[PDB]
This record gives sequence, structure tokens and C-alpha cells, in this order.
Amino acid sequence: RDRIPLRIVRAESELSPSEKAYLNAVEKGDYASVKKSLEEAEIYFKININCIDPLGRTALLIAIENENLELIELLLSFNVYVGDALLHAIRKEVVGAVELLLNHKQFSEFTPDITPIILAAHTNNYEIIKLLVQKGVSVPRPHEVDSLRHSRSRLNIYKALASPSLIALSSEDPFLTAFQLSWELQELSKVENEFKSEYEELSRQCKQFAKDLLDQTRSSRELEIILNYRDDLARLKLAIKYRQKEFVAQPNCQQLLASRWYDEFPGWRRRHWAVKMVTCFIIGLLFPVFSVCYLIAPKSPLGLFIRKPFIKFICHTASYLTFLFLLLLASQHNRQGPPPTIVEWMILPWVLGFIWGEIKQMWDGGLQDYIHDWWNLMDFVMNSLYLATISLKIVAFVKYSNPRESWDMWHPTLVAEALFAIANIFSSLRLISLFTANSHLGPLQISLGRMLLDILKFLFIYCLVLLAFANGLNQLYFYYEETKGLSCKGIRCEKQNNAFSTLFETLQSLFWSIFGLINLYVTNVKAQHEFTEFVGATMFGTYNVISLVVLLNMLIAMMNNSYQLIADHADIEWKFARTKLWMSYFEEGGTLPTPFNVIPSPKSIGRRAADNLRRHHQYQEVMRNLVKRYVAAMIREAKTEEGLTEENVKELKQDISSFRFEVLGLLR
Amino acid sequence: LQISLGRMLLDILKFLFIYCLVLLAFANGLNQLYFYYEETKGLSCKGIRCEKQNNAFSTLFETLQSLFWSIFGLINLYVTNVKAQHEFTEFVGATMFGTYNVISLVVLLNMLIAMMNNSYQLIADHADIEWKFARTKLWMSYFEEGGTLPT
Amino acid sequence: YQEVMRNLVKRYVAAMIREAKTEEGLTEENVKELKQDISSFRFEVLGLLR
Amino acid sequence: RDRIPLRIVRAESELSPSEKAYLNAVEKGDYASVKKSLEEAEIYFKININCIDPLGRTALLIAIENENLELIELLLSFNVYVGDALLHAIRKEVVGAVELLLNHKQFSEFTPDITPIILAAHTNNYEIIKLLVQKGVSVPRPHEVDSLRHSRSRLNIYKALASPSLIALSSEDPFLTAFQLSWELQELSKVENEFKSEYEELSRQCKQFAKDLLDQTRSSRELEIILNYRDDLARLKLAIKYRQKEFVAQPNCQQLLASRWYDEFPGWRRRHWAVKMVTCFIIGLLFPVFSVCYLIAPKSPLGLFIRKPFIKFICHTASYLTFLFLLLLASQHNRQGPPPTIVEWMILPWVLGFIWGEIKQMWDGGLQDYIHDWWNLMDFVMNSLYLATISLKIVAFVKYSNPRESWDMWHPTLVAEALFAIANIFSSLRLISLFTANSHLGPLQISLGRMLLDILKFLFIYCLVLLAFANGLNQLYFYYEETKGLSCKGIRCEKQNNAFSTLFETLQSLFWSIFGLINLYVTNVKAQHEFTEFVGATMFGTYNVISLVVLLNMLIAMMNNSYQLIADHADIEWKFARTKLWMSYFEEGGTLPTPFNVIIGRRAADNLRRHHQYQEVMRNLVKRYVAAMIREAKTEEGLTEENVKELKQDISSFRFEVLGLLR
Amino acid sequence: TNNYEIIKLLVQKGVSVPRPHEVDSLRHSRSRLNIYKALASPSLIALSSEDPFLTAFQLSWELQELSKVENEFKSEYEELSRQCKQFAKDLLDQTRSSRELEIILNYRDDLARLKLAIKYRQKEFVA
Ligand SMILES: CCCCCCCCCCCCCCCC(=O)OC[C@H](COP(=O)(O)O)OC(=O)CCCCCCCCCCCCCCC
Ligand SMILES: CCCCCCCCCCCCCCCC(=O)OC[C@H](COP(=O)(O)O)OC(=O)CCCCCCCCCCCCCCC
Ligand SMILES: CCCCCCCCCCCCCCCC(=O)OC[C@H](COP(=O)(O)O)OC(=O)CCCCCCCCCCCCCCC
Ligand SMILES: CC(C)CCC[C@@H](C)[C@H]1CC[C@H]2[C@@H]3CC=C4C[C@@H](OC(=O)CCC(=O)O)CC[C@]4(C)[C@H]3CC[C@]12C
Ligand SMILES: CC(C)CCC[C@@H](C)[C@H]1CC[C@H]2[C@@H]3CC=C4C[C@@H](OC(=O)CCC(=O)O)CC[C@]4(C)[C@H]3CC[C@]12C
Ligand code: NA
Ligand code: NA
Repeated sequence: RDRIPLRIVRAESELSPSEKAYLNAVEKGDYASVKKSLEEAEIYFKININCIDPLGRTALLIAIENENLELIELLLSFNVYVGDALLHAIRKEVVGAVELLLNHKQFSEFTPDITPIILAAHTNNYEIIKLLVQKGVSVPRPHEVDSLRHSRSRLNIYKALASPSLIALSSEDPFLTAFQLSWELQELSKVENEFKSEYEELSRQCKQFAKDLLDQTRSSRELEIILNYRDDLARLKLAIKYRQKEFVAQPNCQQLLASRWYDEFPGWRRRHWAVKMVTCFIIGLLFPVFSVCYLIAPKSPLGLFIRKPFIKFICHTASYLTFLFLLLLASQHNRQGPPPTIVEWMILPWVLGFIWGEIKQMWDGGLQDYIHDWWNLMDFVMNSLYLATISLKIVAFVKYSNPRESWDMWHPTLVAEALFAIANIFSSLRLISLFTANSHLGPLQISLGRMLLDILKFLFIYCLVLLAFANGLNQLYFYYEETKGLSCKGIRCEKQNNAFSTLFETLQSLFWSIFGLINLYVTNVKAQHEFTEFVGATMFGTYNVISLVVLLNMLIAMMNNSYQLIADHADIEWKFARTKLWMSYFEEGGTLPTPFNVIPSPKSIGRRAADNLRRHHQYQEVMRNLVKRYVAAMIREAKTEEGLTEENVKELKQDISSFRFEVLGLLR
Repeated sequence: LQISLGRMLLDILKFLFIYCLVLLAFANGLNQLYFYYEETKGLSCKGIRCEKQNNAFSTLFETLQSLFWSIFGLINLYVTNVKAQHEFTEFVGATMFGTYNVISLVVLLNMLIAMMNNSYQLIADHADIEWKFARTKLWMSYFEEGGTLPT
Repeated sequence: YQEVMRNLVKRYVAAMIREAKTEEGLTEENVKELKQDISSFRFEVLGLLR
Repeated sequence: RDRIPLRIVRAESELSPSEKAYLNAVEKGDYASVKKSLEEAEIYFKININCIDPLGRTALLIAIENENLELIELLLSFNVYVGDALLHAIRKEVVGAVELLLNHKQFSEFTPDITPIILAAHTNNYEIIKLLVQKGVSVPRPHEVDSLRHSRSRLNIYKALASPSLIALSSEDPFLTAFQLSWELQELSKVENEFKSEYEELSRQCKQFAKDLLDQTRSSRELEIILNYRDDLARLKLAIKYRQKEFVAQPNCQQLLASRWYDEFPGWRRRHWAVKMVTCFIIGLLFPVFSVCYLIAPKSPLGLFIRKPFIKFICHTASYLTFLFLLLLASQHNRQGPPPTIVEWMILPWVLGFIWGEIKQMWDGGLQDYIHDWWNLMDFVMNSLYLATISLKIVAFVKYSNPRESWDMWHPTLVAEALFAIANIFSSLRLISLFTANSHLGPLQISLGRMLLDILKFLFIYCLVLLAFANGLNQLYFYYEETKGLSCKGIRCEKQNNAFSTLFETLQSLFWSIFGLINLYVTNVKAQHEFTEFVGATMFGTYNVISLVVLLNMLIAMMNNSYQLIADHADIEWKFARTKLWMSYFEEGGTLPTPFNVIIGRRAADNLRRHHQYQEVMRNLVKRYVAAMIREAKTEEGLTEENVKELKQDISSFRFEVLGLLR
Repeated sequence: TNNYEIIKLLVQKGVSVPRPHEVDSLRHSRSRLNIYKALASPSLIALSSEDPFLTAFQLSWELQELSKVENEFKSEYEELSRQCKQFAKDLLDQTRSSRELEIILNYRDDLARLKLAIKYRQKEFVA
């Protein structure tokens, strides 16, 4: 028509105008008119007590929303249907919920999984949670042997258990509850792609709660009581095990790890940086001097001097540097390859030292925690190529005796030299992993290492573009141009005669055509077919546009967004890996670096219950202090939020209005 | 503008030490693989800079020049041949040179672009107040007497 | 110089105490102040009328 | 020592504890204890009335800060030294300043340039400004024939004049006041390096005020009364003249300009885009048909057809496209050259049309507004190369008669062909300036054009790096090499024989070595000097690192920050240039594109009628605007603490009055 | 808390602060950071300082070079040094009249206060 008719499609019963006067009496703060209207309401005919608006509000709630406790005492003095009014008393953090605890299909606003203590934990109010635990309320355990209720109810249970007040109260130790809950919520967010950000939010909440308990640690003996609690530094090991990147790199914790890392050094971190370079240089030069000791006399000044973990790092990395200067020296110095040089004879204790060090590293931690870090996998590939290299040198020495250059092209000396060179690339890229100790080159290296996983998602797409244009240029050019009468037959050849002939040759031609290293005369046919040459050069041109312009600048943009997202969490991430580095040098069994790891390098009971009860009650005493001052601290921080909702004005408004209705009731 | 670039230089110089260790890495590899495989001293010109590029991976210093100039498009593929017939060492050497070009030109250099995107975003907030500090360091070196009558 | 700094510290302290007022954010404890400024007045007037 | 002592270094007098009881009688709202203590204060024994805290807090101010008007009436009933208390009544927007207006070296908190109406304009409260204009208060004019007071006082005067309530009140028309003040504050921010962001902030305030008056225009006849007010569309021409990029691209004004741009197309902007391409294609094909008319009969359907400005754009740009397809056709077709082909005989009316069009464009607007836009300068260079081309063709035809290739190397046919080709590059890059009409290719082109000025600041640094490494590589390679036997002698040759020989050759070698186009055998010496070859290749290497690894990625980062700063304002600043494109086709005298370009008391009655009509419309807009901003002052989603300081005394004074009536 | 009135109420009774330098470990660095956090407030420097520009400059220098010493608590001492560097600019902002500004920027205990400001890297005092 010309107009639209607006009618209430979903009908509401509404209420008798006398009932509207009763709900006008309440919420205005009338202690007189509500009492008069309820005494009238005893007579059944005039009005009903449990009257409900078309918009919620069944009488009792209005006395909670407009926070007035005398009307709650008046309505609970009568028989008002409570229903879910206790839960509405929990949301607003009204501590008049005592009056709903101590005393006394209908459109419940809440999902029916909600018990009072679940919604008490969601509001994170310490007082109401203490008021509900004192009566005794349980939570269901989450594990299982129609579908929205199950995942919603499990997320409400984990959302309730992850609150820092059912972990401050009702936990034997809140650090294990925060750590194990952060683990179960993280690994639970990986299970369900749906509800991913909510379980990640809860795991971030548990990871922040533990740092906010560390922040309350004064008097550093308490910090050692926390970080030594074995049910060494067992708590830190268990914190690094659960990836608690904010528990570690608390500034209190790094004081403990930094002093532990600097045993006898005095004000080492106060000296000049060039003096630090001189001390690290001359300690790095004397690494066989300190490590011949601890084999002669481990109870000695030099034997106790390498037991200090900052000196273990300079001895371990200094030994590794001399291994690398010796590999620099290897290339500056017969098919029957024997001891080719004195260099290799010097190399074998270092290589057996790294193989022993990686097997010894795999004897503790397991292949899961070993295979989690990428540098250990790089050590596996490196040392595997060292075993292949020395095995092909031995096998090359036996059963071979002498053409100069002519050889089998799979002669094991050549494969030994090639795998040796690849193992030198992988061996001398380990110095990058030495950057996490430095404070300037540290966070940079870990930000790049964090962008690598976003690059490797991108190169898949590029590999499918390579398979695409490789199929296309091979298919078009394996008939038209083929040369078998040529001398050098590859892209490498100075002439570049065949590029797209075969598929592997085409993959090399496109991969090298990322760079400016393959010329156009590549795409010419020895015959005279200008159509297939033009189609092939257009094929190669759109490859260069999609790869060089379309995708590589998308990779730049992707690393711009990823590096923006990384550098926020760079400092707290760097220090977690710096502790991982530091805390691998605290333990004994791990001193005496690689050439001295196995041999000197060749010239070529009621007291258990007493300590458990001692340490247990001591730790629970410290926890009692930390949970006390923590709950006081967060309650303090609840007050300061710099924002006032509209229901605070709703509280002041009735504070004035009920006082008006009472003074005017006493004056008239 | 000049002071924002001067501000980004200290973040570049932290970056080039990583690249120097990558140069040390692939230089150790390509020297170690190509010092025996090929040599040939019967050349009129004998380096990368020559018109034919005869020996590039032969010496460590020659390999450092070959990788550094292979950042740019200035070193051709026929560099990685062997005068003898060893297709395996030529392929492993060209794969090592290829992963050098991927790590240096595709991953390392665009990470440097991203790093200068974040650093230049962090600098240009405090650009106006830090330009004028250096402008008064320039101005206030001309207020005193004893420094007039130029060079 | 101490007279000039007397003037600057005077008008500076006045300026920052002026800027403490205009923060565009009220914490909840301000409502905790107004609520007791009504509540004590309630329990005093009701103490004088009863 | 072991401690550090803390003493009050800047000591002041401490008020007598009775005076502390008097200043504790105020700040609580006592209407009884203040009155008793002041009646006691008439006796000079116990308390002086004008008592001052060590922290401001004069007795009167506390009654203003804690906003209580009855204590202001009580203190002004007595003789309290007011001083600067009126100004403190202005800051808090207390409308009890009436009581300080109608009635009645000391540490003034304010700079002594501050009159009441300047600080009334800084607070932007309409009511207090109306209360001070009704008494009659003037502002000093800013112009001049010890130094902080002068620039601070001028910035307070311009800060007061730029407020949208001394422009809503006290201005004959607030659009000229907003436009001219935005101009004077922008061009005043360019004068003073210091205080740049503050005058730019005030000019942005004036530029927002005008758009916020156009937002109050309902009933589109009012919008035409505003946008036609000549003291055509004179107010939009004057708005584009003052770079009011937010006045233009209000959504109300772009409907007037869009409907003006579409005269007799009923709902053109609703059709399918391919149908739009067909209509623009066949109107673009019939350009000579519509433009032979308006020469035959300008009072005719086809003569009035080309007077519509959307059809002028398709005829002008379609004619320009056929000029460019004809330049494509020129290269697909004797020292003493003629007008050699039929092509250039066809070209000459096109070229004389553009020269006439640019001289005709320079007859109106002046060389300042003409030289402000860059495409007009590009037209100047293009048509200058056209004059040089045809002049060297005519000069080449006379006094020359025939070696086919062996020529002078400066022979005017070659210079004519080279300048003709450069003029074709410049001529066929004008199609990019056709992008502002399109809604998808529009804001992109203007964002790139706004990054160009940030690129050109960067290339001067790069030119100094070129002079640096060019001085080095020339200085090192001038001696060691100079192959003067080679058949081909430069970088462009097949062998690249001498590249760092001379300075110009070195500049070409480094510039082309930005790209991968110069090999390494360039840096050899014909002699055997490995040290100078290595130092030269290290200099060339550090040139490649500074230019390609540091300098060019810094340019990428710079364009990342600049493009982030541009794309916030990209859409509004696109539409300003789109109305600069649109509004150049509204006027007559400018039709008939390039090849067809050449070949009395009633005045006072209309001035009073338009003047009183426009003042009535502005009466309505200022009324509903002031109502709109006073509505928006209420909703700010933030309460300062002094609101709680108002409610707390509104309870406290009521307490000390009820307790005064019951006891 | 940076409240001027309560600080004036406590200085009038006479209260001292320990000096930070010395010849179990959380109390020492936490107590040191509370002492420097208290001395860096712009009301102990408005009161209880002979001249607050030298106190702001020298405290910004000791808090910056103290943040370089301790890698832990780095952002907190940098925050306090930024607070001291903002305080000096917020005292310049209160300079009305050219003559006063020259009294400040000529105070040798030339332009000695500008030279001493550039010496302490006060990039917001300058500009
Ligand atoms: C598809 C999944 C991957 C992501 C999607 C990619 C988006 C689609 C890519 C578009 C296809 C590439 C264009 C066609 C290639 C081509 O023409 O290459 C084919 C040939 C190139 O020369 P040949 O003909 O000799 O091969 O084109 C020509 O004949 C010459 C004229 C064409 C000019 C090309 C204009 C396109 C602009 C591309 C360069 C942009 C540079 C950016 C810097 C300003
Ligand atoms: C390690 C510390 C530094 C940072 C970490 C770097 C991350 C790991 C880098 C991955 C290794 C590089 C890939 C291997 C190189 C290689 O294959 O090079 C080795 C050869 C290249 O040709 P040759 O065999 O002739 O040498 O590979 C081939 O045989 C041809 C088929 C392989 C195709 C490569 C596909 C990988 C994609 C890389 C290009 C991406 C371009 C991006 C634009 C879209
Ligand atoms: C100065 C104002 C401009 C801005 C300031 C620029 C910052 C300073 C620039 C540093 C100087 C450049 C380095 C020296 C050039 C050079 O060595 O070039 C000189 C030569 C290059 O080969 P030649 O010796 O044959 O010339 O160096 C060598 O001999 C080979 C070994 C050096 C390896 C260079 C390692 C530096 C890393 C630079 C590449 C980074 C690539 C980034 C992608 C990962
Ligand atoms: C080929 C060999 C002979 C040398 C190749 C490596 C060296 C040239 C450089 C490259 C990386 C540098 C390393 C990078 C990082 C560190 C960590 C850094 O250790 C610290 O920061 C000390 C701990 C602290 O700072 O508290 C100083 C030494 C070291 C190993 C550097 C030692 C010198 C290295 C190995
Ligand atoms: C793709 C390469 C080969 C360039 C093609 C040459 C021309 C045919 C193209 C280049 C730019 C195009 C122009 C770019 C922008 C416009 C504006 C546009 O005009 C409008 O938007 C109509 C007004 C409106 O949309 O309200 C449509 C035509 C036109 C001139 C285009 C016409 C066709 C042009 C001249
Ligand atoms: Na390992
Ligand atoms: Na023009």
C-alpha cells in the first residue's frame, strides 16, 4: 500500500493497571506503598504478588536492579516467587544475596546449566564466591564417555574454574591450578575450532593470574619457596613446561635467574661493554684450561669455576667457535680417500662430542619436547650428515684404490664431500641460536623465528604456482624444443639451451627465474614457430607477474602484519627463550663441552614426611599471604576502572528516592 | 626525514650481523664443496669481476664476494659449473646457492622491510620533537664565537 | 631565578590540580562517596525525626 | 648523608586557623557558618574576608568551583575582592556569571591578555558568549606594524575568533568567516614554524564548522540559497578556492553537484554498468556530431545536448582519445622533411586546439591558481614541446634539402622527432587524470598523487648519494682506464667498456646499476691493478647496499606510513578533486573540444532580496546548529570529577540547611 | 599518588627519604625503585628542591642510565625518566613573558640552561 502497519506480532499479556501501580510503587523506593499494596495483596482478588512485566521484571528483581535491601526484606518477608532472583543478585555484585541465601518454563534469562557458583565465578566477585562456598556448592567435572547445551555447559564449567577467585579460594595451590588450567584450555581450544577465541581468552586469563600472583611476592626468600616447590628450580621447570611465558619474565623472577646465572661475578652487569668483551674473550680463549679441570679435580677453584653457568656458555660456545674456525681452516689446506688431513683427525672428537651430546640430550626430555624445538631437529640433520660423511669416508677408504677427476658421479668421496658441505652450512647456522643470550640481538632473532611459520604457510601456494606453470611450459615446450646434440645441456650452461624441456628442468627454470638469472632467449624454439614462442613467453610473463609482483609483495604485506603482531609480545617472548637458554646450563651433567665430553680430546623414613610436611606447610603459608594480598589488590583495582555504568546512577537515584519517600512519610 | 632514516640505521645494523653469519655459513659450504671439485688456473681473468666468471667458489674470500654480489642479479648461473663432469656436486652446489638466494633475498630481505616498517612507524610519532632537538644542536654550534671564518 | 621559579611552581601546581579534575573518567569509589554522603544524612535525619 | 631532608623551599604564609575554619565553612556549603563568620569579619579582629590559600582557593572561587550560587550571592553581598573570579566562572561554564556581571601582582592564574570574551570563546559555550556580547565587549585586531606575550596573545585572539559561537553570533555570514579564518589560520601556520599544530588545529576547527552548518540544511531550496550567494554556484567556487575539502563532499552538496552534472538523464546512476559503457561508447563515438551542432544552432536539441556537462566530458575525453589513437596510428605509417604524412596534417588542429585551450585557460584563474595544479604544468610542458616540434618541422623544411642517415646529430628533424616522442609520453599520461571521474579508479589515483610529494623529498637524498659515489668512482677510475680504442664506448654498448671514466658516464653507470643492468666486468682495469679494482668494486658494492638495501626499503617504509596517513582522508579528498573536475564543465565557454575549439534600483532590490533571504536561511541554520551542538555537549560519554563535586555540595548544602531547620 | 596537598601536609611535619646508594634482593631493588619512584614525582620536585629543573634533568639522567644498568625493571625506570622529562616541559609551558624565559635559560650556577638541557638529552624541554 502507501503505508506499513506496525502491530505487536508477539503478544504479551500485560498487567492490570493496579499491578502497574504496584510495579510503580517498587522501583521508586516506596517502603509504604509497597507494604500497603502487599497487605492488600493478601486478599487474593485485588492483585497478585508475583506479577511480571512484558519485559522481565517480576517484582523481586526491581528491588535488586534498583539496589534496595529493605524492599528485598519486605518482599522476602512475604511469599514472592524467587525463581532465578538469586542469580540476578549475583550479576550486579549485590552482597544482599545473603538475604537470598540465609532466607527463603517461566522465562528464565539464563541457560539452565547455570548454578549460583558458576555465575558467581563468571562475575569474579570474591565476596559472593566466599558466600557460596561456605554453604557448600559443587561444580560438575567436564569429562564425558543436545549439542549446544553440551559445549556451552562445558565452556561455562571451564569458564567458572578459570576464574581467579575459585583459584584463590578452593585450590590446594593456585599455581598448579593456573598452569594446568591454562594447558587444558589451550589444548582444548586446539580441539574445538568453534569456541576457539573463548578458550584462548580463558587460558590467557589463567596465564595472567599466575604473573599477578608473582607480582605480590615481596621478601625474596618467599620467591625461592615458590620457585623451589617440588611436590634445582622445579617450579620454573614446570612453568617452562607449560609455556607460561608471562610467569617467567616477571621482573622478580629474572632477578633470581640472573643472579643464579652469575654466581661469583660481581656487578658483572655494571661494567663497560668492551671490558665484558675482553673478559668473555679471554675466558673464551681458556676453555680447555677450565675444562681439563673438573676432570682432574672437581673440588678445586678451577673445577668450581666451570660449574658457574655463565662460564659454561662461554666455554660451550667458545669451543663451538673454534670448531667453526677449524672448519674455516679445513678448506685452506685420489679416489682412495684416507686421513686426508690433520684437520679431520682433529674433527672426530668434536663430531663424536655432538653426537654424544644429542643422544645424551635425548635421554632426558623425550622425543616430544626434543622434537618441539627446531634447533634440535637441525642438530639431528647436522649430526646425521656427519655420520653419513664419516661413514662414507671409511667406506670410501676401503675397497677403493686412482683416476684424478674422472669418477662414477656417485663415487662416495663426492657424496661425502657434498654431505660434508651441507653439514657445514647447517653447523655454522647455529650461531644465530646464540643470539638469545644477547639483549640487542635477542628479540630480533626470535621475531624472525616467529615470522618463519607464517612464511612457510605462504610457500605452499608458491609451490602450487610452480607446479602450474611448470606443467604448462613443459607441456608446450617438450615437443618444440629439444636438443640432444648440445654440449652443456642445462640452465647453468653459459648458453642456456634447454630450460623447459623436461619437468625438473622447468622447475629449475622458473625457480631461478624468480631472480634475474634466466634470460629471454631461453624461450626460443630451434624451429620457426612464432605462435608457440609467443604463447610460451606469455606463459613465462604471467608467471613473472604472479610470482614477482602479485605474490612476493603479498608476502611483504603478510610479514608487515605479522611483524606488527609479533613485536607487541617480543620482550616477554625473548626472555622466555633466554631462560630456556640459561636454564639448560644450570644443571650439572652437561658441563665439559664437546671435545671434552667423552674423553680428553685426542692429540690428533619419617624424615621424608618431616621435610614434606615442612615444605608443604611452609609453601601453604606463603600462598596464604600471596592469595590474601592478591585478593586485596584486585579488589582495590576493581574500584579504579575509570568508567561508571548507568546502574550506578540507578543506585544513587533510588538512594535519594527512598529517602524522599521516608522523610515525606515522616513529615506528612 | 633525514633523522628518521638515521634512527632506522641502528635497527639495520642489528640486522646485518645475522646476514653476515649467513654469509659465513654458505661461504663455508660452497668453499668446502668447490675448492676441490674445480679450480682451473689457465684463465686470462680469474675472478667474479671478469667477463667470464671462471672461479667464484674457489677461495673463501672469492666465495664471500660471490655470495655478496649474488644478492643482486650480478652473478650468473654458469658460475656453479665444474670443469670436470660431476653432476652431483654441481647440483648440490646449485641447491646450496639456491637456498642462499631464498634465505637472503626472499626471507631475510623482506624481514628487513617488515622491520623497517615497524621501526619507521615507531619513529615518526616522535619525529617532530627529535628533529628540532638536532636542529638546535646544529643551530647552537654557531652561537659561540671561536669557530667563525670557515675552513 | 628563585622568584621566577616560585611563580612557575605556583601556577604549575595550580595547572596540574586543575587537570586532575578533567580526566573524563569516574572510578566506582566516587559513587561509594556519594552513596555514603546520602546514607549518613539518612541515618541522621531519621535519627532526628524518630 | 644517609637521608635527604625535605623542606618547603618556596614558603608562603599560612592562614590563621580561624581563616582555615572560614575556608572550611565554604567548600561544605554552610549558608549559616559563612554568614556568621562574615558578620564577625566586619570586625577586623578575627578574619579578613579576602583570605587566600597557599593553593589558590580564594573565598569566592571555592563558591564557583564547588558550584553554589547562594554563597556567591552572600559573598557578593559583602565586599569580596573579585579579581579574576569572573574568568573562573567562565571556565566551568557556570551560568551564575550573571551574578558577576550584573552585580559588583596578585597571582592571576591567566595570561593578562585574557579578556572575559576571549576565554568565553575558548570554552565555546554559547550562553556565556551571548551574556558577554549583550554587555558589549570587543576583541583586538591581530595585525601589527615582549615576544611570548605577542605570539601568545595573537594565538588567543585567533583562538577566540575561530570558535563556532563567535561565528554563530557576531558574524554577518559565518561561511565567509569560517572560510577566511581557515585560510588565515592555515597560511598563518605556514608562517610560524612554532605554534604550527595549534593554528592547524584552529583551521581544522573552522573547516569542520562549515560542514557542520551544511549538515543542518534541510529543504534543498535552502542549499541552493547558500550555494548561489554572490555578494552559477558562487559559494562552491569560493569554497573550492579556499580548499574547503569537507564543505565540499558533504553528502547534501554532492547531490546538487551530481544532479547538476546529470541534466536530462533520469536516473543514470541506477542503470547497469555495461549499459553505461555502451552509452558512453556511442556518445563517445558521436563526438563530432554533437559538436558540429552548437556551431550551427546553439538553440536546438543537439545544441543543448552538448551543453550538459556529463556529455562535455565524454566529448572532450573522447576527442582526446581519438587524438591518442591517431598518435598510435602515426608510428605505423629525407633530411628536408615536409609535413610528411596525412597524420600530422590531421594533427595540427588538435595541437592548436590544446594551445588555444591552455591560453584560454590562463586568461581566467591567473598563473597562481593555474600553476598550483600539476597537470596544468604538464600541459605547459606538453604544448611547449608541440610548439618546438612544429617549429622545428617548419624550420627543418626550409633551408634543408639528401643524406639518409649520416646527419649532423643535431639536425632539426632528429630533435623534432625526439621532442615529439617526449611530448607523446607527456600527452598520453593525461589519461590518468581522467581517473577522478570514476568511483573505483578515483581515490587510488589521488592517493598515489599525494604520495608523490613524499617520494620527491626522498630522491634528493638519493641524488646526493649519486653525487657521492660518482665523485668516488670517477676519481678512482679516471686514471686507470680510458679504453679509447674500443668500437663502442659506453654503458649502453654490448661490452660496457668505459663506465666510470667520466662523471656523466659514472652517473649513468650508478643510475643504471640501481637495476640489474650493469655487470661486474665493468669494474675491471685494462692494466693489472688488483687493489684499485678491489677498492672500486667495494665502493660499487657499498653503493649497491646503500641504494638497494637501505635506501629503497626506507622508501618502501616511508610510503607505508604515508599511505596509511592518506587513506584515512582518501575518499573526501577524492570527491574534492572530482568536483574540481566536474565544476570545470559547468560553465559555457569551454564546450566544443580541441579540434573544434577554433575552427538602477532593481540592483538594490535584488541585493536586498537575496541578502535578507540568505540572512533568514542563516538565521535558521545558526539556530538549529547551536541547538545541535548544545545537544551534543550533553552526550560525551565522560564525566569529570567536578560533576561529583557539584552533586556532593548539592547534597551537603541541603544537609546544612535541613539540620539548621530541625535543630 | 602525586597529590600536592598531602605531600605538603607531610613535609610540614618533617619526613625524610633514604638515599639510594649503598656500599634480601627483591626488597632492595623494590625499595630502591620506590625511593626513585618517590623522588621523581613532580610534587616532591615542585616542593623540596632548590631548583626543579636540575632535579628533573639529573633525575631523568639517573633513571635513564639506571634503566640501562638493570635489564629487569627497565620499563619502570624508563617510565620514571619520561615522567621527569615531561615535568620540565610542563614547567616551560607555564612561562609567560619573554623575560622570564631568558632568566631560566641563562641561569649559570650564553644560554647555559639550554646547553645543560641538550647535555642531558632533554628532547622535550628543547622544542
Ligand atoms: C592466479 C593465482 C595467483 C594470484 C593471481 C594473480 C593475478 C593475475 C595476474 C595477472 C596476469 C599477469 C599479466 C599478464 C602477463 C603478461 O602480460 O605477459 C605476457 C606478455 C609478456 O611478453 P611476451 O608476450 O613476450 O611473453 O604480454 C605481452 O605480450 C606484452 C604486453 C603485455 C603487458 C603486460 C601488462 C600487465 C601488467 C603486469 C606488470 C605489472 C608490473 C607492476 C609494477 C607497476
Ligand atoms: C635458516 C635461517 C634463515 C631463515 C630461515 C629460512 C626459511 C627456510 C628457507 C627455505 C629454503 C628455500 C627453498 C629451497 C631452495 C631451493 O629449492 O633451491 C634448490 C633448487 C633450485 O634449483 P637447483 O636445483 O638448480 O639449485 O631447487 C630445485 O631443484 C628446483 C625445484 C625447487 C623449487 C623451490 C620451491 C621453494 C620456493 C622458494 C621460492 C619462493 C619465492 C617467493 C615468491 C613467491
Ligand atoms: C650512509 C648514508 C646512507 C644510509 C647508511 C647506510 C648504512 C651503512 C651501509 C653499510 C655498508 C654496506 C656493506 C658493505 C658493502 C660491501 O661489503 O661491499 C664490498 C665488498 C663486496 O664485494 P667486493 O669486495 O668484490 O666489492 O665486500 C666483500 O669484499 C665481500 C664480503 C663482504 C660481505 C658484505 C656483508 C654486508 C651485508 C650487506 C648485504 C645485506 C643484504 C641484505 C639482505 C639480507
Ligand atoms: C667463524 C668463527 C671463528 C667466528 C664466527 C662467529 C663470530 C664472528 C660472531 C658471530 C656471532 C657472534 C656471537 C653472537 C652472540 C653471542 C652471545 C653473547 O653472549 C652474551 O651476550 C654474554 C651474556 C650476557 O650478555 O649477559 C656474546 C658472544 C656471542 C656468542 C657472539 C660471539 C661472536 C660470534 C660467534
Ligand atoms: C587498459 C589500457 C589499454 C588503457 C586503455 C585506454 C583507454 C581505452 C582507457 C584508459 C583509461 C580509460 C578511461 C579512465 C577513466 C574514465 C572515466 C570514466 O567516466 C566515468 O566514470 C563516467 C562518469 C560516471 O561514472 O558518472 C569512463 C571513461 C574513462 C575516460 C576511461 C575511458 C577508457 C580509457 C581512456
Ligand atoms: Na642440541
Ligand atoms: Na588544461
